[PDB]
Amino acid sequence: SGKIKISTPYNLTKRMMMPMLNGFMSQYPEINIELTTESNADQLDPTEWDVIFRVGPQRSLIARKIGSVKDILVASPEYVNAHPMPTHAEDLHDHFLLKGHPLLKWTLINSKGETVVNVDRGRFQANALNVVRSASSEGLGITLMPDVMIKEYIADGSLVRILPDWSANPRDIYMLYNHKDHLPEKVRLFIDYVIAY
Amino acid sequence: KIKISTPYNLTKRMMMPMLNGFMSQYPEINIELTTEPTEWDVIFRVGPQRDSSLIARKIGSVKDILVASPEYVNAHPMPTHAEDLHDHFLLKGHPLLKWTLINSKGETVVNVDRGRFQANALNVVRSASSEGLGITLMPDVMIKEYIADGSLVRILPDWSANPRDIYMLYNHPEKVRLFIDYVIAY
Repeated sequence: SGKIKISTPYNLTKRMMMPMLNGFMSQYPEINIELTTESNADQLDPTEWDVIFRVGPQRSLIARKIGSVKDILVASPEYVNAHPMPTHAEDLHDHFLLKGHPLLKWTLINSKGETVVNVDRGRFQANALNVVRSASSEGLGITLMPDVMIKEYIADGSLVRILPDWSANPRDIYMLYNHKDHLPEKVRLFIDYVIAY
Repeated sequence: KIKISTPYNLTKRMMMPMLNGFMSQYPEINIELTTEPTEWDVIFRVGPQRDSSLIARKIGSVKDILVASPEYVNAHPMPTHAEDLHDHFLLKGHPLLKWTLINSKGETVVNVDRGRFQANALNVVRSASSEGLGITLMPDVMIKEYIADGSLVRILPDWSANPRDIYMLYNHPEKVRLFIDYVIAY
C-alpha cells in the first residue's frame, strides 16, 4: 500500500516503542507509519496488520523478543508518611490499591519461592496504566507498574519502591509478522531495524 | 463503585486532576475508568449528546493549534499559509486525522493528507513531534507543558481549529450524584 500498519501494546508505547520509531522514520522519510494501541491482542489476526508488537505469546507467525519489563510496587512519599507500611505482601488487603490493565491480578513472589496473589477491587481501577501512575503520584494507594514506565518518577523521589524483595514475573515484548517472502519491501526494512536495537 | 468513560487523549491533563481530587475527598468511593450509555454511570465526551436519555453539562472547551520543534523550523522554510502544509511533513492522531484550520480573517482550510506518522492517540504523535519530525495539530491543553519550555514551537500563530466543547453525560443514586456535584464545582 502506501503505509505500514502496526499494532502496539497500550501502556508501553510512549517510552519503549517510540525512540525506536522516532529513529526509524528519521532514517526513511518516504515511509508512512500507522500505529494502533490495543488492550487485547488476542482478538487481532495477522493479515490486517503488517507487524504486530505484543506482550505475551500468540496462542503461524514469527515471534521475536525485543525487550522485557519487570513490575515493581510503588507509592508516593506522601502515602508512606501517612500509614505504617506493609512488611509482608499479604498486608496489602489493609491498604488502598491502584490497579490498571493489564495488571488487575497482582502476582508477586519473593526470594526462595513464596508467591502472593492479590485479586481485589482497588480504590481506582482502569484500562490504562499511565493514569493510575497519576493516581499513586498524589498518594491515593499502592500500584504495581512496569519498570520502564516509572523509572524516572521513582528516580526523583516522586514515588518510592515498597516491599523491595517482592517482584513480579517478567513479561517480554514480542513482534509478530508473516513470512518475509509474503510482505512488500517496505515492511522488511522496518523489521530488521527493530532487530538492530 | 462509579463507572466512568473518558476520551483517551484529554484524560491526562483534564479528567485526572479532577478525578484525583474527588477520591482525595471521598475515600469510600471506588472508581472504575476506561479511556476510549447505560453500562456507564457518568460519561465525559467531546461533542454534544446523541441521546435524549442523557442530560449533559458543558464543563470545558478545547482548541487545537499547530506545533513543531525548533529543530524543525530552523531546518525548513516555515510555511506562511495553511495551504503550504502539503510541502511539509505532517503527524496526525485521532480524533484529528483531518485539520479544519480557520484564520482570523475567516479563511478555512482543510487538510486530509496522509501523515508520515498516524496513530489513534495524540501523546504518541506529539512524541514524534518533539523529535523534529513534522508539524502536528494538538489541543492547547496537551502542549502548554512543552510549548512554555522550548520543547515545541507554535506554527502559524493565527491558524487554529475551532473549539470543541467537553460535555458530562449522565442519567439525571448517592455516590454518582456527589461526583456530579463535584465536577460542576471544579
